[PDB]
Amino acid sequence: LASVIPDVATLNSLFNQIKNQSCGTSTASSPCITFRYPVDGCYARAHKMRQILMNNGYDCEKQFVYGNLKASTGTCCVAWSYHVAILVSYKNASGVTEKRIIDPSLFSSGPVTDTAWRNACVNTSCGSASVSSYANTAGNVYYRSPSNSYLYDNNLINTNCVLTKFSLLSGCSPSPAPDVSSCGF
Repeated sequence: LASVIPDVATLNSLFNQIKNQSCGTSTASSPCITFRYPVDGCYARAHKMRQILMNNGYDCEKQFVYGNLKASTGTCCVAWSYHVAILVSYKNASGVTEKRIIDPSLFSSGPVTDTAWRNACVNTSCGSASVSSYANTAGNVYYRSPSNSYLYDNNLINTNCVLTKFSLLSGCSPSPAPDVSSCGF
């Protein structure tokens, strides 16, 4: 694998694939990632995106940020007290290991600096927003807790389930996400 990218060229690719998973595509897995239903599902997909990364041959990381995370879709706004994305490492134009975000939950056009990412999360476009704190973790780490606890869903029982739940779900509603207790890694 590769925990670092040689050039953005590859980075854009990693995303190009993860994007191919976008719900609605004919090349998207199942359950695909519900991107058309931005509400809570942030980590779920993440775990997925990772699987897509492995395909290309690159290991990404996770990043959980806390605080007021607002956003605007033009049709509805969203607010999360904590977001989660995938911390990707790609060589800059100088050959330096930088960080990037491959979360289309904010930037579907392309990746963005872990910083700009958080911003998109704290998008005041809706109103108040700010990042209380942030941290990174292993890519495999399905979900992270504020207690310094990491999870791992190799069967994506909590992920694929989370999606399957919001399979028909679309838009910022229902928000927040419903009950997914039926799941269980």
